[PDB]
Amino acid sequence: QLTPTFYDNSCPNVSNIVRDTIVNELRSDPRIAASILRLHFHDCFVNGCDASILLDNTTSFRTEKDAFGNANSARGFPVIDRMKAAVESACPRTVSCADLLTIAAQQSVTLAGGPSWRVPLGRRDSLQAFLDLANANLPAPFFTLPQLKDSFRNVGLNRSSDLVALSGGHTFGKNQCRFIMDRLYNFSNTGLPDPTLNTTYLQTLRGLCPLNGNLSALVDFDLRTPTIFDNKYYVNLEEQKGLIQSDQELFSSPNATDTIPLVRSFANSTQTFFNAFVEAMDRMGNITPLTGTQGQIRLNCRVVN
Ligand code: HEM
Ligand SMILES: COc1cc(/C=C/C(=O)O)ccc1O
Ligand SMILES: COc1cc(/C=C/C(=O)O)ccc1O
Ligand SMILES: [C-]#N
Ligand SMILES: [Ca+2]
Ligand SMILES: [Ca+2]
Repeated sequence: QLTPTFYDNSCPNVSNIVRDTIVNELRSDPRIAASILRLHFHDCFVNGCDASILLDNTTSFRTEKDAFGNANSARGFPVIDRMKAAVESACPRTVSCADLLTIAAQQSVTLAGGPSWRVPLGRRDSLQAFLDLANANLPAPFFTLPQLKDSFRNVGLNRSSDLVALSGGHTFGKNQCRFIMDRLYNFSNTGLPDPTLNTTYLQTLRGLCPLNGNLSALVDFDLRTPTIFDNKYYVNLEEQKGLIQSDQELFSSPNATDTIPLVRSFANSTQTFFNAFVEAMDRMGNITPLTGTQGQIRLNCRVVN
């Protein structure tokens, strides 16, 4: 029963405080809008959007931050702390960490040039973190299209539009050499690069990510507009210039009969992509929320009250 008006009486400036925090951080860290969107996705795919990802380690449960999809990868946690502190100062004990992160993701998208919309609100915060579930549920860059579809369905997103539109988050941000080395030098034990990678881009990427090189070096997900939220991600796919395997599979998989037309539709029209992104974002944001009196409004996003 979420609603976009949930804080219109109790904390009417929450989205403004969130926005100003991100505007400021972007001057020194141009990557932070992308990092924050990713945090929200990794929240919603593990027991729902319940801020379980923000919890640090305790002696009775491990943090999701040591999951394969989060360790030495997920980032931005201090920025979420700063905006939470600012909102707590303005509207004490009102806005859940789960909702804060949902607003932060939306405002990140708008600030980077994407659509503007009011997210549904009224989620509450978990009482535990789920490390094993994060290892089970977050999809990996080496997944096939059937594995990606199974990963989305497992959490409740059955639609191929959900998968294709939400993969558009890779219109900005960075990726480590580590996750493309197989594609550049030895794909699926063939001793060859992935044939679905454009051979001119292949040269470029080998230059950035040499064999025996720094596996933690960073590369841009979108070679056209690395920091702008736009539909250029889909244009790249159509040219075999998706960066990671899971990107290019949306256009090139044997199982892509349903996803190819969505990829083209989104490359062809900014409005069609933005409308679908908003619709899929709100469906992801509605995965198994705690509401009403279930869970908490956490005061410090890293610890249960
Ligand atoms: C469909 C399956 C997906 C997989 C396999 C995947 C995989 C990845 C991987 C491997 C990275 C780079 C991590 C690093 O190098 O440490 C990345 C980054 C990122 N992903 Fe995804 N992702 C997927 C879906 C999504 C979705 C649904 C969104 C959001 C709507 C998202 C938003 C992003 C962003 C914005 C970044 C850049 C983060 C920054 O630069 O800090 N991804 N993803
Ligand atoms: C209390 O802090 C803030 C309040 C606002 C209000 C904005 C508006 O009413 O448009 C904006 C930024 C802030 O940091
Ligand atoms: C770093 O990004 C990710 C890595 C994995 C999995 C890695 C593995 O199984 O080794 C899954 C999701 C991610 O977002
Ligand atoms: C994306 N993780
Ligand atoms: Ca969660
Ligand atoms: Ca872009």
